Amino acid sequence: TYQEFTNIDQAKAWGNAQYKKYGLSKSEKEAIVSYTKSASEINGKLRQNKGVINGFPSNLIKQVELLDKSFNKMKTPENIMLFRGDDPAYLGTEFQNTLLNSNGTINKTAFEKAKAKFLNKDRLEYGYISTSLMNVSQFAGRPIITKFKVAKGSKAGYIDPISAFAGQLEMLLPRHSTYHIDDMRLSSDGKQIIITATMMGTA
Ligand SMILES: NC(=O)c1ccc[n+]([C@@H]2O[C@H](COP(=O)([O-])OP(=O)(O)OC[C@H]3O[C@@H](n4cnc5c(N)ncnc54)[C@H](O)[C@@H]3O)[C@@H](O)[C@H]2O)c1
Repeated sequence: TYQEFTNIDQAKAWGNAQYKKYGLSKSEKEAIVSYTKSASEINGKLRQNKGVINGFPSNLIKQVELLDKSFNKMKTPENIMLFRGDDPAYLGTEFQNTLLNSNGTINKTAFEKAKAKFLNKDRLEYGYISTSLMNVSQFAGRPIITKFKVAKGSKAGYIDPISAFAGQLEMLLPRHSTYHIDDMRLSSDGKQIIITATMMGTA
């Protein structure tokens, strides 16, 4: 049983309460604000180097370490369900130009390929994992929607309060996290792939 927020106002209230207790340092807050502004770049370099930051510029090394350290203070007090929208490349290079048909309709053969490749398997993510307390409108229209089941006590931080962007109810998860894809199905209208996954641990 994992808590699933169905109302933005309640999600925010719960999130705000958690944020108030983190006691993040000035440096950590600064690194988090920056991460919401450059997430794709940061996560990209992390995946590109498989988590090895030695070669990153000094400031980035500093920011990654600050982000990682921040999680010493951020844990979810309960089992919670988190959401995320992903573009085709999330499934791999081979899906970039094949997952979708000409009208936003998921190509069934591609779906089967993706299923064979990920269904009931473990997946390791090198970058940080940006998620939301709800399937927020901004990312809810992506072709791949994932529902993460995160266990009580796991590293997870509601950073929405200091994020540079609004309406994302962001719950950030640590880099080098591994999760297990439990379910993969086409949505009612055949426009999305809904993924249900169980979050594990980090490095
Ligand atoms: N995606 C969400 O639902 C979500 C939720 C809350 C906050 N945000 C935020 O929005 C921006 C984050 O964007 P992102 O989340 O889209 O960045 P990302 O680092 O997670 O993903 C960047 C792009 O690469 C793709 N991708 C993800 N993992 C991949 C992998 N393992 N291999 C290849 N491609 C991969 C994604 O689908 C996406 O199109 C930041 O401002 C952040 O705060 C996003």
